[PDB]
Amino acid sequence: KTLQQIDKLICSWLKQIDNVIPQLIMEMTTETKRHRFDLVTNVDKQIQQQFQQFLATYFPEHQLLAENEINHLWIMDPIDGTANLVKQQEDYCIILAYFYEGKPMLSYVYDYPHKKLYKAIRGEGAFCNGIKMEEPPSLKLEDAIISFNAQVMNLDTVQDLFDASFSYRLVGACGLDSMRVAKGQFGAHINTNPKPWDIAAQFLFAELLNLKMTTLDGKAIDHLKGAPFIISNKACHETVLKILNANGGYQKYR
Amino acid sequence: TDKTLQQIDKLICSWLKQIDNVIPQLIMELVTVDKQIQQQFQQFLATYFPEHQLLAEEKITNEINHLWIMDPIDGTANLVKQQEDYCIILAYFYEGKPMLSYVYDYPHKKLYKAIRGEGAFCNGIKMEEPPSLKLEDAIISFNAQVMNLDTVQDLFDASFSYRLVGACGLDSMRVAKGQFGAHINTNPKPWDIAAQFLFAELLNLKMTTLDGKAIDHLKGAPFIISNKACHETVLKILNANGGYQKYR
Repeated sequence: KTLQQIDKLICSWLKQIDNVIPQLIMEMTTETKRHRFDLVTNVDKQIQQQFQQFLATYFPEHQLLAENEINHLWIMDPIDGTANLVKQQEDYCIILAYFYEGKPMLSYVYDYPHKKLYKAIRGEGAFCNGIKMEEPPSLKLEDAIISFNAQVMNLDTVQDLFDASFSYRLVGACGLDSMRVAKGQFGAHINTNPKPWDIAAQFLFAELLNLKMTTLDGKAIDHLKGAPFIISNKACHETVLKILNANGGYQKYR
Repeated sequence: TDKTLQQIDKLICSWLKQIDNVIPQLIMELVTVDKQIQQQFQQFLATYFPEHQLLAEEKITNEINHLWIMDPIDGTANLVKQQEDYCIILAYFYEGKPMLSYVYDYPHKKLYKAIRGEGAFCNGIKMEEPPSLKLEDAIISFNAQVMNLDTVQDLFDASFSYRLVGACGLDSMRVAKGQFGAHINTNPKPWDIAAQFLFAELLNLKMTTLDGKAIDHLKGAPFIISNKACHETVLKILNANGGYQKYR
C-alpha cells in the first residue's frame, strides 16, 4: 500500500543514476582494496554511496546490507557483473532487494546497458519495463539452455551438464543470468559461491514466477548469508541438482 | 559506372528498417522466417541490383563480380530459445573484395556496418580500433562443448574470463568492440563469418583459419576473429598437444 511509495522513490533513484554512470564509466578505475579475491571499481562504490544517501534522505530507519532480525533491510549489489563492467561495459546490473521482517517485498535488477528494469513487487507482480512477467513455460533440461561458470566445477560434471541440456550460454552477471531464467530464456542458472547481494533480488522473482530457487543440496536459502545456489525452471530443477550431485560432487578439486 | 557504395548503403539500411516488421509475427506462435528473410532480400537484389547474386544456406566460384552473402538470422538457437542475441549478417563483395558488411543486432536495436573507404559504425557512430588486449587481460568466447577438455582448460587458464553469446556475428562484434579478446568457431558456414572480413580489415583485427591463414570467404573453415595482441597466444593453445578437436 505504501510499497507504492517506496517503489516510486526507488524508480526515481534508478532514473537519476542514468546521469551519473557515464561520467563514472569515462573516469573509471579498479581497486583491489578491502577485498580478498573480488574486483571493485569507483563506479560501484559511488552507486553505493549514492544509495546509502537515498536511504538517509528518505528511510532513516532502513538498514543496508552491502559491501540479523532487523525489520527494514535493503540488500544491494551496486554493480553485479564487475568483470563485465570493466572488460565490456555491458552485462552488468544494479541489484536491490527489500525485506520487511525477513519477507521479500520489493526487488530490482536494473540492466542499465540495455535499459531494462526488472522489478518484483509483492501483491502486484514481476515486471520487465512495465510488461508483466508470468511463470515461464515448462522447460525440461534437454530443451533448456543453461548457464553456469564452467571454470569452477570439475570438467566431468560440466560435460554431463552439456549432455543433459539443449545448450550452454553465459552472460556473466548473476542478476542477468538469473533474469533469463525468470523470462524462460534459460532453463537454469547456477552460482556455486554467491555473495548475498548476488542473489538477494531473486527470492521474490522466484516466488512470484514459480521458479525453483534453492541451495545445490535443494534446501532453502537464508537471504542474509547465501550458499551455492540454483534458480531454475521448475521443470528442470531436480535434473540439474541430480547431475550436479552425482559421482561425489561438482567441486573442481578432488 | 555501377551503383555507388553510398547509394547501396542507403538502400540496405532502409531495407533493414523494413523488417523491424518481420518480427512479429515471427516470433509469435518455424523458422528455417529465415527463408522469408532470405527471399525478401532475394527480391531486393532483383528490384534494385540486376547483376548481383546471393549465397545463402542452399540454392559459384570467382570470377563472380557482384556477390552478397547472408545469414538471414545468425543465432537460430538463440532466436528459438531466448528470442534474443541473434542477428542478420550481410556481406557485399566486389570481384572478390569485401565492400560492405552489416551485422544487425535486432533485439538491442544496433546496426553494425562496415564500409570500404568510410569506416565501421554502430548506429552511425564510428568504431575505432580497439585497445591492445593480451590474453591474460581479455575475455574469450568459444563453444566449449566442441573441443576436448584439455584445450578448454588452457583457454580458461590463459585468459581473463569466459563468456558466450551464441551467435557468431554477435560474439565477433564483441571482439570488434574490444569487449572480447577473441572469438573462435571451429565450423562456420560462409554466412556465419562473411561480414566480419571487412570489420577485421577496417578495425585492424586478425581473422584467420585456426592455422592462422587466409579464409576462403566462399567456403567454411574453423576460425578465429581476434584482437591483434592475443591472436597468437590463442592459436598456440588451440594447436598444442595434438589439437582442439574433442574425441570420445
